[PDB]
Amino acid sequence: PALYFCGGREDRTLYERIVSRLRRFGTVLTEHVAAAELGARGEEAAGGDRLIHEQDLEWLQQADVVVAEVTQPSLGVGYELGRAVAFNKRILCLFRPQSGRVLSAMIRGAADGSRFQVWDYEEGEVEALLDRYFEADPL
Amino acid sequence: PALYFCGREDRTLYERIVSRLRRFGTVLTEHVAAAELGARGEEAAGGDRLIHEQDLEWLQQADVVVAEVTQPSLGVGYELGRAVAFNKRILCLFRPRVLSAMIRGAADGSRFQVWDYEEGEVEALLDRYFEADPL
Ligand SMILES: CC(C)c1ccc2c(c1)S(=O)(=O)N=C(Nc1ccc(C(=O)O)cc1)N2
Ligand SMILES: CC(C)c1ccc2c(c1)S(=O)(=O)N=C(Nc1ccc(C(=O)O)cc1)N2
Repeated sequence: PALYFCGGREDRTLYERIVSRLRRFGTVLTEHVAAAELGARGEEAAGGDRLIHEQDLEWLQQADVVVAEVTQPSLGVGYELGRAVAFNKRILCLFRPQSGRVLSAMIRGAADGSRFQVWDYEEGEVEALLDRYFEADPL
Repeated sequence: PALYFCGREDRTLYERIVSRLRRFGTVLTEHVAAAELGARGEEAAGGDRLIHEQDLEWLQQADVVVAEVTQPSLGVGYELGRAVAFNKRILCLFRPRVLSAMIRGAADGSRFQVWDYEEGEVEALLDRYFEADPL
C-alpha cells in the first residue's frame, strides 16, 4: 500500500512519530527537505516549485490513503487536502486541540466522517490512533 | 460576472481588495461566522458542513477566484485546491512571511497566477489584471 503524508519541537516530533507509524502500513510518500529553501527564494524558484507541485500531485493520485497533520495553519497542507478531495481520496486529518490552535471550519466542514475524517488527538496517543484507524479499515 | 474572494494590515488589505473587486462584478465572500464556528470544534461539525457546502457552491459559480495568501491558512489553501480541480481562473496576491512552495508551484502563470505586491498598488494591480483579461 502507498500512504501520502502532509504536515515547533512538539509539531516536528509528532510529524516524525506519525510518519514512523505509517511506515508500518505501507510505503510512505512524504518530502519536505527543499520546501523551506525553495520558499525562501520566492518567484525566482517558481520553476523548482512547479516540479515539486507536480511530484506531490502524482503521489496524491498514487496514494491509497492521504494523512494530514492539520494543527499548524498551512496553505500547502490545505491545498493538498483540496486536491485530495477532488481526487476522491480516503483522507485522515489529525488535529491537536491542546496546541491552542483553532482548526479551520472549512477543514472540519469538508469531512463527511467516513471517507474524510478529522480526528482530534492528544500527542501521547497518535500511534494507538493510527493502529485503530488501519485495523478498522485496512489498506 | 461573479468573483469569489478567500493582523491589522492584512484585514485592511482584504477590505481594499474586496472593495476594488466589486467594480468588476458581484463579489461572493463570507467569513462572518468562521472564527466562532472554528472555536466550537467538533461540536460545530454540522454548521461547518453547511458553510463548506456554501463555499463550494460559490467557487463553482465564480468566474474568477481571488485569494490574499500572505497569511498561512488551511481554509484558504483548501479553497484554492478545490478551485484548481474545478479548473477556475485564479489570482493569488502575496505581500513579501514566506509563501509556500506548493502555492507558487501550483501557479502556471496564466489561468492560475501568483502576484507579489506592495500594499500601495493592490488597486492598480486588480485594474491591470481585469483590463488584460476582462470578465
Ligand atoms: C524531488 C524532491 C526531493 C522533492 C519532491 C517533492 C517535494 C519536495 C522535494 S519539497 O520541496 O521538499 N516539498 C514538497 N511538498 C510541499 C508540501 C507542503 C508544503 C507546505 O506546507 O508549504 C510545501 C512543500 N514536495
Ligand atoms: C452567511 C452564512 C452564515 C455563511 C456562508 C458561508 C460561509 C460562512 C457563513 S463563514 O462561516 O463565515 N465562513 C465561510 N468560509 C470560510 C472561509 C475560510 C475559513 C478559514 O480560513 O478558516 C473558514 C470559513 N463561509
